[PDB]
Amino acid sequence: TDKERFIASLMARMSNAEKIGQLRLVSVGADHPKEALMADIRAGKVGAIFNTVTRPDIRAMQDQVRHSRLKIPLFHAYDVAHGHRTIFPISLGLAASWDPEVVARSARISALEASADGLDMSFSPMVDITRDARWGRVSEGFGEDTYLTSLLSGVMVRAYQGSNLAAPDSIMAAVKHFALYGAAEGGRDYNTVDMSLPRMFQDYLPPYKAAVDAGAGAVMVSLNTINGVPATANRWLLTDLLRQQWGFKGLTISNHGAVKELIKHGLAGNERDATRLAIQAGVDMNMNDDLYSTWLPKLLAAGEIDQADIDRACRDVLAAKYDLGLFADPYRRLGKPDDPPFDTNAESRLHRQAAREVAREGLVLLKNRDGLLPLKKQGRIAVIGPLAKSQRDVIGSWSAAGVPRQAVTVYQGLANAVGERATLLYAKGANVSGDQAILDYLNSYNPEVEVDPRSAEAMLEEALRTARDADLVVAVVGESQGMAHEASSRTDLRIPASQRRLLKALKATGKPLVLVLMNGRPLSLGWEQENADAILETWFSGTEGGNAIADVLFGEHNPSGKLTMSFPRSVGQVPVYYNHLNTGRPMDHDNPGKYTSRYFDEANGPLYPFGYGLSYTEFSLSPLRLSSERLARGATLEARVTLSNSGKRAGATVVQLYLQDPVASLSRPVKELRGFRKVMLEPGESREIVFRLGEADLKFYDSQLRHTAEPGEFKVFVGLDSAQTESRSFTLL
Amino acid sequence: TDKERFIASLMARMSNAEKIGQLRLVSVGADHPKEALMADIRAGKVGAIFNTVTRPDIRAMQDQVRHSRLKIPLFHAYDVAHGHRTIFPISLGLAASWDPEVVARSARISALEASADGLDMSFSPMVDITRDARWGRVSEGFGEDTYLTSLLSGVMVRAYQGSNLAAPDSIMAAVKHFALYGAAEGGRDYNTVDMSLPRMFQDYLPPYKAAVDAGAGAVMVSLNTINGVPATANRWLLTDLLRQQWGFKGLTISNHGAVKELIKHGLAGNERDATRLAIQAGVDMNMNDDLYSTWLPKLLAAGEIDQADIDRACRDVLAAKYDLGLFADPYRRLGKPDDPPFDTNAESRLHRQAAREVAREGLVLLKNRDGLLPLKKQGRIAVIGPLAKSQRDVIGSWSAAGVPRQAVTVYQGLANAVGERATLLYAKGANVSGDQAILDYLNSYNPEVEVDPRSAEAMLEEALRTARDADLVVAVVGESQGMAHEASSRTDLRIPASQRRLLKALKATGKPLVLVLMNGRPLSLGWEQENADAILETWFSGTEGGNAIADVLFGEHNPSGKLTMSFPRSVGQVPVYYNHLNTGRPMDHDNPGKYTSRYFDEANGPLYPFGYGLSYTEFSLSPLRLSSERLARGATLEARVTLSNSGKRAGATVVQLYLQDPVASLSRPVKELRGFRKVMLEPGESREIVFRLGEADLKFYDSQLRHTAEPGEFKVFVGLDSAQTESRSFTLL
Ligand SMILES: OC[C@H]1O[C@@H](O[C@H]2[C@H](O)[C@@H](O)[C@H](O)O[C@@H]2CO)[C@H](O)[C@@H](O)[C@H]1O
Ligand SMILES: OC[C@H]1O[C@@H](O[C@H]2[C@H](O)[C@@H](O)[C@H](O)O[C@@H]2CO)[C@H](O)[C@@H](O)[C@H]1O
Ligand SMILES: [Mg+2]
Ligand SMILES: [Mg+2]
Repeated sequence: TDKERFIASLMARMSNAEKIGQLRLVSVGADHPKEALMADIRAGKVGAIFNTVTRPDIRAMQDQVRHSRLKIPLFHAYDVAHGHRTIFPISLGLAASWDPEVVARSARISALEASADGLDMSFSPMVDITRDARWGRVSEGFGEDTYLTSLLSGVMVRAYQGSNLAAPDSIMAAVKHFALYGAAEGGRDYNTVDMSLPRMFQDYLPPYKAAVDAGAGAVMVSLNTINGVPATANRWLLTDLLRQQWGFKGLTISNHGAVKELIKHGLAGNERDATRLAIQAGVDMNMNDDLYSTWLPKLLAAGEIDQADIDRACRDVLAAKYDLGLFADPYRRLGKPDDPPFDTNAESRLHRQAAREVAREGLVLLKNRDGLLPLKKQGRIAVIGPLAKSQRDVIGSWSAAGVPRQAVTVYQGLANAVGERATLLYAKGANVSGDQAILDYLNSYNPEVEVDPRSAEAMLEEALRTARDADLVVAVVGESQGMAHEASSRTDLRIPASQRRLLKALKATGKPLVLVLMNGRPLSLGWEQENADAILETWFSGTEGGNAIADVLFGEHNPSGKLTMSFPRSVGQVPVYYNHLNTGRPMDHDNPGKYTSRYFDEANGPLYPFGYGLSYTEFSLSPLRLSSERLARGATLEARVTLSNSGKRAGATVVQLYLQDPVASLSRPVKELRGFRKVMLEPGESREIVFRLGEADLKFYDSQLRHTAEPGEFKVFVGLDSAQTESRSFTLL
Repeated sequence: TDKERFIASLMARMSNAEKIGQLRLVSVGADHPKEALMADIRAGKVGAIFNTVTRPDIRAMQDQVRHSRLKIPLFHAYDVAHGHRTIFPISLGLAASWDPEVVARSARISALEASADGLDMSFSPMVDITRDARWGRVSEGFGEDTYLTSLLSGVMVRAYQGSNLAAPDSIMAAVKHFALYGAAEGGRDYNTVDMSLPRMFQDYLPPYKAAVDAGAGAVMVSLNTINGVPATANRWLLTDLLRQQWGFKGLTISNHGAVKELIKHGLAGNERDATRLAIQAGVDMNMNDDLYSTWLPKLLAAGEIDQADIDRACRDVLAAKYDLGLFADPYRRLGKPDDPPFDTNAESRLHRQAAREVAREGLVLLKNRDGLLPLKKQGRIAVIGPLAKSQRDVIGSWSAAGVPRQAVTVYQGLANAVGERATLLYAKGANVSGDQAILDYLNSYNPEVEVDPRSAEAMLEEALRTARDADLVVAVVGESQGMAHEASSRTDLRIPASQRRLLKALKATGKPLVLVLMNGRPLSLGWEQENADAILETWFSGTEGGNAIADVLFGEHNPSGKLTMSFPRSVGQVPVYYNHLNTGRPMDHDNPGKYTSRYFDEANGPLYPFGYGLSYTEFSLSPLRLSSERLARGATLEARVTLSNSGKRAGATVVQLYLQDPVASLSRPVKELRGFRKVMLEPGESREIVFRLGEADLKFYDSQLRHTAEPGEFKVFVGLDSAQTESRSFTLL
């Protein structure tokens, strides 16, 4: 190609110093002061920047390139996870939309806004499967299902990169965290991951492959061990699998200080040996620790690495810059030199309509006793709890360049909706935690949690006076965003105790109690499901969160969100997930005995299963019908069902298709998602839903990692959640 | 060999019906009524019996063999886990002795008593590694450490089997549960086990190999999947590994209904296919479901199995009976035909001296503020709690033929110890649980828990009056044995709530509070460690438990037990174990960062670490000294330390040696136990302790299961627990 000629001609000009400079990815910080970094760019010693995110600041770096010998342009990256300046819901909330077009819209707008500020790359999407609700990074993924997360992984990559990676409104996707990062033992961040190869191939690796097959330009390597070998030093993972088996042609990027962390993992006794392990494993670009620039020349001179190791790494960096259009115009995302200056954070540069529409789709109605919701815009509404007026929490963790002061709180959304037609009464009620050690943690590094200095009792008495003066209570409760972030693993999945004390006292007033939950992970909600009159899961809903939440609470939008991760009854049940194996002694409704796979001291199964979520209307499914009883190899089967809105309000629901392979050479899950359809219906409307199934839906990795579909029975389940289904069978020939 | 000749000549005479009959293992019960079973034994349709446990009942079954054509004798098995009639501590408490001779004595007496009743075989030892405290079967193992569990696995097998399996006081060991059963996901019994091969080989499989290499005659196959394949159908596990790699020449026995359970696992669609999978995998003997007798003839005639499958399985049964001496004399464990009858449960047939001496060694002193223990035999002692007068709970789960009415309760042990020197005041204080659903579960089959009909409040007021009338309170609290048994997985590791309400009320009296804990698993003891004045862990200490516990509490025995399983701070930390990996971002207890592998909402690390346990005396260790800084291949290294009793009472402690391999081609544990010495010292005595290390101590399984020692640094740690050590390094050349 012209591309491989261009790259080979450029690399034939480069010294090893220049090639190694391309591998260096750095941020402005205590480790890399701005002026020292600018001098290094002028010297050709920097390949890319992260965490510089405004047009003037990015232009100033790109300007320094003109002073180097070869003038190779930088690329600029950032953590655009669920929004750049207009923040969408957290990924776990986006997944609850069950709508690839909603997810695509969030990614497209994110890319538009990030590229509008001069960024070329996001460290996104995060596509790690999560089965352990304790892990603080569950908020960054799409939940527990391999099918859904694989589909959304490909959608996010395509939406970011567009039809052309050189387009000024495109960014390159660096899919993360390769691999298995969300299986951390104990749900402790960065911890050991240990799993069988069949589980790895069938359940955990497919989302990364979906990103590679969608054309992701980059892969960000994870921080964890995989079966004893840190990903950063894992040649099987980064070379044999990612390059040789999957055919990935793009850029591998280390995580932050990950090469140096090989010493703490016990793979290397010094930085020189760590550098050798990372580059030979297949890590191209070294984030922040500068080990590559410090040690690659010495390693090469000693014969401890090959010239081909440097050349591979450099070619991948240059090829990413080529695809981004940066050799054609290094300023293609930076406008013209005499464009007038502007306010990066101007209102007119936000996308509030997209954020509000997307955030409505993710909200999950978990409980609604006797039609309490939707509320009428009238009377006296008490708005109570530490998350009601929180701008910092509504934008979530990994909020990129989001500005808390631009965010709509739940309180403000309700004020906007009711204008002068209803009276809102506010009381904080409790601090986010009553445990001072937890507040100390959450205010470590940055003051992110406002602490009311009053006693817990004084806050409670104020909230009880407010509730007593109202017709009903909207309690806005749950986690602060720093409880569901990197390194914030939890041993308790309940609402914090200070807030549960508040909820118990509010319940005792007899006022109708509506819970508006914010949180970044599944929560244990047994008391709430028994006592609250209605419960709306809002995740962290973003810059327009409070307006989208008010839209649902007042019935402008009929809640349509459904869970993509199972909600355990308690932390002592972890893990719970819907695509588990039967065991020899299943406990389910049809197997209720003592000598089954169960706990004895708590009810069994999730409180809310995968695919659960209610509506202000009711839906009906006709009987499931398959197009035949037998499926030949090479053929497709259809599964048909009619969905009807049998209630009085328009709304959407999600029709889910699951497969079981009840007899196989491995024990296969009791159900596995293999299709879904989100459908919006007016009252009395029907839609015929046709699912297609072929052999590709039926295959699995056996003990020898053969990817096989075995002849025999398959069971096809359809329903509006993973627990409320019916089945029909066919036979594969 | 005489055995091979004898078996070949017998099998050459046998029909396939006779060979298949040898594979059938059954119990008298609903499924096999006694008289029908006796007719089947006469017809040569039965190979062995389990759960028939008295000499007259066993002799009656062996008498039926005379009616079969070849008169092949039965063998008789039972679950003699930690005692037959004289019950020793549960295994987790036996392990806490750190004394292979104490563990061997428990096994030898168990074998003496079981063989005295006519039994030939125990389904024991249980050698599954346990890192998940929720699992109800942790009580049956030896804790979390591979070295210690492997050592005790071999000790148990040799103690059962003696110098000759034909000796009338020997029984055959059927080591269980092969394999990985204790790694059940979620700690739910029977659940999925999924792990890497390096973890399997390094940490989980060595105890089963130790039993094989100690000459175990039988292996009981587990109920769980291993990486998707049920053990019962796992040809890799039962044939490639157990026979071809490890050289096992004995008998494999299915678990209870395990062949039929291949249908529920989704490996088979019918009983015929389940039978085929089990026999071809390598399961010789079919427990209770009778699938082998029903289907093997049809499978053979269809060519779906080979004659060699039946012949392998039959040869292994005959070989077990040969080694048990049953072809030389089928009545060798059943006395003479005219022996007088006797009372099986006579006091004169118990071994109370041995039970008391053994039970003393496993008790673990967890806390002792200001030398409250040992108690003087004087004053007024309140004995309070639901476990104080419990005979059924002190003998534990898997109590075999133990008779609760023969057991010494904690109350009775204290009464025996003090005679008239002190006054005991009793109050039950609380029921074992306040939750009627849990009490109904525990009493669902048999009355196992006495439910005091009084209200919780009346029991508490009685206990508070009792405490006020006393000088100090001994609170006997924890789990009932049915909480730590097969299928009894727990979501909460605390003392039950009814009992914690009692403890808090007792604390508020200001009386000194001694907790005597009974339990079959690690418990979460944060409140207790803060508030109790002293804490003694007694596990379930067996038929003489109450006397052994009083021995420690009054200082006749200086506590010397040490934990063999880490005690988590809460269930939300599971798993916690001492031989974990460092990660790239380890948390430092002395300078603890946010961006480390940790929880934010609880203190980190176990409450009590592996190897922890206090004494009534003080011990000192001199500096660790290694015999050299460099170790040549094939040479031995010595690690020396002097232990001194620097206190005022005689006592024992356990000096533990740990190794770390800080740079390796896999991430290795922060430490691994590689030796120990239990040492009893009078005051002022000193012992030079010499550990020997060579290459075998330094090897590990790499990613490709190469089992070698890599040259480089090793760190040697010695101390009296896993957390408080001193360290020196050497280099392997
Ligand atoms: O630890 C906070 C610190 O993390 C750095 O590295 C991030 C990386 O940017 C991101 O893509 C990945 O998902 O997580 C890494 C942390 O595990 C960030 O670059 C830096 O800005 C901080 O956010
Ligand atoms: O389920 C209670 C039932 O278990 C049967 O099988 C036991 C087996 O005897 C024992 O060795 C093993 O460790 O556990 C199995 C259950 O998982 C017993 O045979 C029967 O007596 C009951 O105890
Ligand atoms: Mg099948
Ligand atoms: Mg080493």
